[PDB]
Amino acid sequence: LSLRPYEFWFVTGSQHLGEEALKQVEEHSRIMVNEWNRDSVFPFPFVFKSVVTTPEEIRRVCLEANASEQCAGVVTWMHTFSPAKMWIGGLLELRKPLLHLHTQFNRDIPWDSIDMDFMNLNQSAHGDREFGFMVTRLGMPRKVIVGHWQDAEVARRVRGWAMTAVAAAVSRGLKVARFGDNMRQVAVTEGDKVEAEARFGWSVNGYGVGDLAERVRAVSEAEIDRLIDEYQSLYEFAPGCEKGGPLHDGVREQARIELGLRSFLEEGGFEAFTTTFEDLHGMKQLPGLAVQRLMAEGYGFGGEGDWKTAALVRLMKVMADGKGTSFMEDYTYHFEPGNEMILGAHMLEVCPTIAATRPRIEVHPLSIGGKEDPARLVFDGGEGAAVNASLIDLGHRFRLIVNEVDAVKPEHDMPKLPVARILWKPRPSLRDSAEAWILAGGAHHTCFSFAVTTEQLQDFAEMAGIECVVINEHTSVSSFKNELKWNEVFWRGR
Amino acid sequence: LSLRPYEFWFVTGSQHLYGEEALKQVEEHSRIMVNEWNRDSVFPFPFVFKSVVTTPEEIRRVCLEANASEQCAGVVTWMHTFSPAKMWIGGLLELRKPLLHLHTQFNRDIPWDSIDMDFMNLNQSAHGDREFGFMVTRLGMPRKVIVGHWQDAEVARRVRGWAMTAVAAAVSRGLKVARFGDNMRQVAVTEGDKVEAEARFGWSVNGYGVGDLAERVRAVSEAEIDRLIDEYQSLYEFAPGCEKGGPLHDGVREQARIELGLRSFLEEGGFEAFTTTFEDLHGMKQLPGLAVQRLMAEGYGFGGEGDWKTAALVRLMKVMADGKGTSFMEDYTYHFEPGNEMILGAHMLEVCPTIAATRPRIEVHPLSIGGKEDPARLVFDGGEGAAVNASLIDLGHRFRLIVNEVDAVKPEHDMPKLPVARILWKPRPSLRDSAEAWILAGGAHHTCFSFAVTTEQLQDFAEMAGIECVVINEHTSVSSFKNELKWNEVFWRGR
Amino acid sequence: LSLRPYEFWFVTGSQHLYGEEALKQVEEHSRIMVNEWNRDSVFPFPFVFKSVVTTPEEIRRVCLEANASEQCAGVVTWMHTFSPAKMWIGGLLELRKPLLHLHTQFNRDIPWDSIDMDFMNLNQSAHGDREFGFMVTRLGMPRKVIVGHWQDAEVARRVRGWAMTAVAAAVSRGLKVARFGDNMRQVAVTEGDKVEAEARFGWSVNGYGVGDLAERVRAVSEAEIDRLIDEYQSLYEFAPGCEKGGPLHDGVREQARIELGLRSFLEEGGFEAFTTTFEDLHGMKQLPGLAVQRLMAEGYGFGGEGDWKTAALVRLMKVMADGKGTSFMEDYTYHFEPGNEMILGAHMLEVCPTIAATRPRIEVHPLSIGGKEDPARLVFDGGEGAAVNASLIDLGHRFRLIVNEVDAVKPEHDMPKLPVARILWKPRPSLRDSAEAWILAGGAHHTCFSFAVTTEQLQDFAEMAGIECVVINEHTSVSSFKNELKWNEVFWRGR
Ligand SMILES: [Mn+2]
Ligand SMILES: [Mn+2]
Ligand SMILES: [Mn+2]
Ligand SMILES: [Mn+2]
Repeated sequence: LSLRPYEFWFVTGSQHLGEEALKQVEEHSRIMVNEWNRDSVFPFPFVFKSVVTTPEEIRRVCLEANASEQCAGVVTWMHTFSPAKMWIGGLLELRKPLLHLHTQFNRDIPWDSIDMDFMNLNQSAHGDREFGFMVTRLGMPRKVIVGHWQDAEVARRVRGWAMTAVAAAVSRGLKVARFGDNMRQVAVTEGDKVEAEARFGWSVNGYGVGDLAERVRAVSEAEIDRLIDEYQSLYEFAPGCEKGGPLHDGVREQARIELGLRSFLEEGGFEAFTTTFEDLHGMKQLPGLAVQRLMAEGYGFGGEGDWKTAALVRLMKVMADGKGTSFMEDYTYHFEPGNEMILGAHMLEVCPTIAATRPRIEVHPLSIGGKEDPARLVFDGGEGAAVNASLIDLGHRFRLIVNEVDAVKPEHDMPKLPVARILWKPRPSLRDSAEAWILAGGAHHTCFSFAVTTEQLQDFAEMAGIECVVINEHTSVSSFKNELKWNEVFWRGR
Repeated sequence: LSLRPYEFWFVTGSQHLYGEEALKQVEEHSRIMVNEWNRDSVFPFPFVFKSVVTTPEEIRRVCLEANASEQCAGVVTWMHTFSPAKMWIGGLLELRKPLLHLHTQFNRDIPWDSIDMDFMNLNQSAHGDREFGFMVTRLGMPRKVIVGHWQDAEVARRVRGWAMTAVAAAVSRGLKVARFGDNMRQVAVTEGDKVEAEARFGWSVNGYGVGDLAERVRAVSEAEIDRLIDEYQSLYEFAPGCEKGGPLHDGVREQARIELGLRSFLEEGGFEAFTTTFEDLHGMKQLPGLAVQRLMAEGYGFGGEGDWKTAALVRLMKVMADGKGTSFMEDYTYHFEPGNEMILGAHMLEVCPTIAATRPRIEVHPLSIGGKEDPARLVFDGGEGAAVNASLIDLGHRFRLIVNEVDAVKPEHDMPKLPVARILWKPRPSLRDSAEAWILAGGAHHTCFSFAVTTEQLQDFAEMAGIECVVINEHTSVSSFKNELKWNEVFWRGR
Repeated sequence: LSLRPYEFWFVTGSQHLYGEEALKQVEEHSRIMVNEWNRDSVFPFPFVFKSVVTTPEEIRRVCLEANASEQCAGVVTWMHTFSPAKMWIGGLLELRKPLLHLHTQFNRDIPWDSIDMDFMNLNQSAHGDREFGFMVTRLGMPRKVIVGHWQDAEVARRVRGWAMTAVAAAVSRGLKVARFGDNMRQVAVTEGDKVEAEARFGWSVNGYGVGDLAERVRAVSEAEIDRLIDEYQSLYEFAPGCEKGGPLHDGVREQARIELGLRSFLEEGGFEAFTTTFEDLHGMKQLPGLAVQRLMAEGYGFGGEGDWKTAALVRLMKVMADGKGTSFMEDYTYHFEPGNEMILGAHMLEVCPTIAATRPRIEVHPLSIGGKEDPARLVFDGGEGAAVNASLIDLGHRFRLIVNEVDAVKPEHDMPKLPVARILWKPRPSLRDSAEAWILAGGAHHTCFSFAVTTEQLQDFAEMAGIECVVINEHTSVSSFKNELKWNEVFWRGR
């Protein structure tokens, strides 16, 4: 699932206090931007925009940055002193993520060269502080990275942020197609699409399942054959799911459902969607392998109408570069002292991008939805550092909840388990993470990711103006409880 | 649509200072009072007297009982004597039922002749009801306060007004709403938080696939269509081509189908309101039209394009109105004729016949919207008189109830080309100002219009549900209204 | 001082999506769990299985029953399966009983061989509980959350600790406090708002003149004194002068007289806590002393000088402590010996013998304070080990519970000229920092000292009551703590 050619504008501040210094500032910036496009750490193209010098110049490049659908964020560096009142109109206008790069062109103080002319020119030490003030003063969410522009860690911090900014750009235009209403009587998948569209840009809208049913009925048995070809190209088949076997019908249906979905979603420029098993009129099966393959392509998905998680999965997939990110649900607990684990799955819908094992197409009965035995990819999830993120609506506001977890390889086979699954050990413990999660009103539905950092989901939440609360090795429940209370008083009316 | 046999618990507060005999005389007064009110037997909901409360345990048990009692629509509290109000804290903190504080007195007049420390000791409501007043205000509880002698008629009118609001509230707490399809796509004001709504009003709002209604209408007996088309004929004129064997009696048949499949679903689930969306009618011959208007008539809430907020409100307001003169309504177009400025309200089809001046007429007309077969609908002219046009919207953090007082006017000219039931109103204070105030209140295009709900009832409901009620009437000026929106915003946030 | 036969309601949530037999599996899992938890007299409060709740009406019924039940001290909810939480909103909104969300699972371990969707459909708590977790948070209602397998020992300890908090909470709800006299004049911290206290904690705090007490103390017969003296002899050492036919014994007997009058008065009114004031002892021979220590040992709350908050807090903490290691206490003087900094805790007379390490000794000594006759009191050395020192103060707009974690220490040195029961502790983290943190928090000089009540139980009680709980322990930094106070203040305002 293709991105738009997303670029970050490097904006360098000065004022007027000569043209010769202004051109030294300019080449410094261009050099920095040119060597960033050639450092393999920096994930999207940086564009030198201007040395900005005047209010009208600051405001123009900020207006330009809003209108530029390809501008994902703006990186500001005050090379010289840049009297920050000049910046007010621009910053008031800026609505693209902001990195304040607090840097210096030169790394070391030239101890014998150090003169008033050098100092007059390389002023960021204070020029970035005066800008710091102005951005803090207007209450604006921004990223602040301090270091020499060549620094390896600066590089790593800047790209982590850049992935987040790209996730936010996709967020601004993000169209979510829901095929059915929320699973009846369910609270946490409910919330305010208007707030969500105001807060995150998400477009979330209902299509009757009729409208998907209609477009699955319109797929050629020919085009199903092309896709089965490419299923044989990718996936193991369970005895009876390969060509001719008694269950391959089921696989064909999911290939049908898959291609009807891709058609609907590609037509409407949707990057995420939800289904609801409670409403499967005109569908042979609850979508499963179809969804699993669409998530792998880079599509957000949420079960039982869960547009928040659907959107969250697309965004985190954008943050992760497509890798090791799935829709996820906490299905059961392994409480063994010393080996406490959560088994994470869904009815069918786990993205193969988290798979440790080569995915296998299987067909098994699924009571839930009263439809035909769904085909689905079955795998063991990978191992290592991951985040389990839920975005809930508290009514007045959204709260992003991120749990740091360690996914573990199953030691034991689960041969009667018909769904792809992942085992994780939540930090700081099952007992404590689950408790902090529940107190935070974390959903059952999460986006799980091996490739999104805590810092990225925090930066995303900063960009969107929502609370993000993190459960990890350092979380204690008493301290967490208090952080919820204090965040609440900060975040109400914001 | 039957109400539960809702009742109203009279609770009379006293202490022990005065004795057991005073407490019997207090019980007697209270029973005479409840008994007179019930004899005047026209009012649909009885007052059930609940023995005199004198202890925190007594106060607390009745308030727990009242909470459990599905019949209990509200509690009417009266301090006959000083009933020291700290006693009431346990009860008041338990009470989740609409409270009326009836600030009354058994005798009307100071019996100047005989008035002695015995009478002053027994007829203490003057201070008793104030002591209780402080306590209810201190706990930040919403209550109605009706002051006057219990036999006063304005007391009767205010209490009955409130009781109808209390019963509407009670319907609200259990209110189940079926949604056939999602909101009309890209629409804002019909969108909202169903969890906030359930928490705040008790409405259960859950979506059923349109297929779930289509399956139910496919099952509707070609025969039972026939038995209903018989009821149609009995009630409603048929437009030429729509009656008996005419080339559009199918349209009417297909609405009787939908009417019976809708009612099957809604009766099965105990649903007292529903929503349809023209954007999702897979398995339907027509957008429910005649079907929906009939269902509104017998008391169902309805909202179009998945508008559950208005569906619930149409339901609540229909219950407040005693089933009468209450409809789902949309502002469709304006008459801007200076001195004759009016709003024409309709919907594509779904206008309740309970607001009809002219006997409704089954007609079938094309409807582009939805790309389905020519829907049958009842067409009629709305009544006239004082009415309320009420929107309930989701500001994101809380709900706002917006009531515009309007005057529905008998139409001067015919709208013979207009295939939908319709109504004209002049909104107070003016079209210019109401519509401006309405827009600044962010009022929906979807409303419940009612000839029978008072402003005071919708305020009373808002107070009961702890939501802002903004009212646009003859006294509204936009400068003030704006300020009141700003000051209300600061009071209502996180409540 | 007997408790109601309090019980905890285990409520299991499911629905219908897996069938009526999957519901029987759930019901049988929960019955096992409840039976297993009741099995031994492990605990004075049983768990009661409440049939699985699967509908809004079921969930509302059990929460309404829970509230109405005087025996039900708390509800323990567990989502065995997905139990869509909109169903729970109506229920949760009614529940004014301590909620513990037990996030558990019937099986400890994933049965790796057999785990199939029959199993993943039934043991879904991993998500069931989170969906419920969201609803409870969303309603912002206070709850304990305990994760862990139901047979896990840590789970049992926590559930037992919370259970004791909830019973204390239940006692708080009907807690009746008698004040014999008003606040000590000009004292601030013992002052507060009895109305806010009733609303937030459930305490009925009311003033008797001491005449009421003296009167009842006078009506005590010389024979009831004689029988209680005989009980004193069996329990306590009499100091030389204090035994029958000693010159001081009359002082003891007058304490015996006060103990009997007080007990009569307190039992008559169902009072479980009381206050005296040395400033108002008209009709009394002595400041109540031995009598008060005795009444505290029986489980009564006491606060001196009209301190009803502490009195109530002492009753609550005694219930939490299961009547053990819990007294009214005051900070009397400081040992500032560097390396050996400790607080000497006492009161004029009123220290509960339940914190006694040594056999309490009836002593008669002069007491200037109140200008009455040489009161008899139990004198003893407080126990040693981990303890909490709790002040509940009124900040004006809300209560604040302050808990200092201390280490009671055996006195190295005799204090043979100190006529009062006393205890030493080392306040955590240091005398320097605890006293500073305590002063910044406005901690009272009057505390409930307890060997048995844990920081988490009081924190749990605070959660329950919706008041700030501030804890000073080994982890406390005075800089961090002043910020926690500012931030707490902002949250707790208007709540
Ligand atoms: Mn799910
Ligand atoms: Mn909301
Ligand atoms: Mn409409
Ligand atoms: Mn004292």
